[PDB]
Formats: sequence, structure tokens, C-alpha cells
Amino acid sequence: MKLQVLPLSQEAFSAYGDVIETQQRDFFHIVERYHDLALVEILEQDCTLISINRAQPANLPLTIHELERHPLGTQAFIPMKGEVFVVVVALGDDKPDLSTLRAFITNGEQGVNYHRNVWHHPLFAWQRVTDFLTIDRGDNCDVESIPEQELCFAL
Amino acid sequence: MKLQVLPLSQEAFSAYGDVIETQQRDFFHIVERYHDLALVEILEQDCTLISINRAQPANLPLTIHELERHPLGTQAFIPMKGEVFVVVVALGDDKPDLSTLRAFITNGEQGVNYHRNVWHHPLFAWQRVTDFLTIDRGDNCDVESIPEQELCFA
Repeated sequence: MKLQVLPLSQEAFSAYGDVIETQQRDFFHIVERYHDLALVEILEQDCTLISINRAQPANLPLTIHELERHPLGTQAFIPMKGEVFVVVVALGDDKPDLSTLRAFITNGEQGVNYHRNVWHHPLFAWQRVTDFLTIDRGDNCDVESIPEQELCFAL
Repeated sequence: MKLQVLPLSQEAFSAYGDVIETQQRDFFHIVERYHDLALVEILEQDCTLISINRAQPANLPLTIHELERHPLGTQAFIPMKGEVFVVVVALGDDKPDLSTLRAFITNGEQGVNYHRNVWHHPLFAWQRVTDFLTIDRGDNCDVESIPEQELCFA
């Protein structure tokens, strides 16, 4: 199944989570504070931990066949050296709702925070080893397979 | 008084917070997951906020005369383009305990998470404008004066 990879934007991503970036975002003059870019929510009396995931770059062509989700907590990933990366998300209360399945490629100035219970693909890098500043709990996530998806970058 | 800025290291910073870095840190082979580098503790709020603070560089010679602290939560700052930055910390339950006053300069591969209630200087960048990914409670900030300190570097 062809899965088109489109540019990431807050507008297109809003139903899946928050896009962490400064472009055209409101800020307070203090230092310029670009506030409330993402809301971290971790329940089940779990801790909110900061980590770094060093991911190897994946090579084209890319195919996926499963998605994971964190039912009781959000998960944020922010590249540490301006790297571009790819994300795949889907909604769905008990399983991925294919009509909402989408893929996005960042612009190098963005991070993401997946809302709780939102389906996404395990972390992987693009074109180069990337260190992702990670904010989540701390494996207690749900794993569900989906029909093979062929990510498409052209067009 | 001259406050000498020294290289930031986890062992020297541990009493004030945690250094967010990968160098010589334990990890899980997955992707290499460098786990639990810092613990976010927020009081009287069930959520943590992520923001970006774009900070201007300080005008040298830098002289400081006050520190701030957040009793209700930890505060993390991680540069987004590998920039080096400077931090000033101190312990003290009532007022800043000067015997614990220290200044550190990062190596470009480090972020910091100030423990809750630890005194530190308001954010500023080093040499160039820097974007700092910020993780904190998102008012409620104590501010106390300290003897005029003159930051000295290499």
C-alpha cells in the first residue's frame, strides 16, 4: 500500500500530536520564549524521563508493517543537530485507522510529541546518524501490525 | 569576586542537577538508547511543558548579581544546534549558599536539567544566538541577590 510522505506542519499533524518548532509561532519577549509547543502527559504514576536515542539512518526504499503506541503517556523526539527525519502516525481507538494513516518528513527545525494513545512507527533516522532528545516514561507499549506500506517520497 | 568557569561534567554537576549527554553513559542496544539522563519533577501540575527559548549571547565581561530558583519544578535546557553555553548554580534552602556556588561551560554536546529548588542564573546564550529546547512547569520563581561575581573563562 503506497504511503505518501508529505512535509510536516502543525496543521497537518495536530490530530496526532504537536510539532515542536519556532517558525511562525507566538512568543513572549523576555530571550524570546516560544511557549507551550508541546504538552507532556505521563500517567500510571510513571516518571517523566529525558533520554537520548542515537538512531542509525535507514536507507531507501522504506517499508513498514506495524505501529506502536503508548496508551498512558506522550512521547517526544527532538533531533539535536538540525537533522531531518521521518514520522508515521495513525489514530484509532483499538487499532490503526488506515484512513488517518499518514507519513511526514521534517524540515530540520522540527521535533514532534505524539499525543497519548497515538499510533506511530519505532524510531529511525534519515540520511545520517541522529541523536534524538527524548521525553517519555521509563517497554509498556501496544504493538499492532498493518498491511505492508511502501513509503513514497516522490510527488 | 572572580567566579572561574570550569568544564561541565556529571560528577561536578550532580549536586545541582543532571547533565544530559551520551559520552561514557550506559545505554541499551535497540538504536542506542541512553536512558534516564535526567528526571523531570513538576509539582502541583499533572503535565510538563515543552518550549524553545531563543537566547541572545551575553555581553562580556559578564558580571552576575542574582540567582533564581523554581521550588515547584526541575528545569531543563538543551541547545538545538550543538552550541556551547554557560550555567551558574548554587544550593541553599533559604538563600544561595556561596560555598556551593559554581560556574560551568559545556562542550557543545551537553544539556542540563536543574534539580527542583536549585539556584541558577536566568538563561543567556554564549557567543551566538542559541535556541534552547526547554522542559519545565511552564510566576513561582524565587530571586535572591548574591555578591557581584565576575565570570572568568579560559
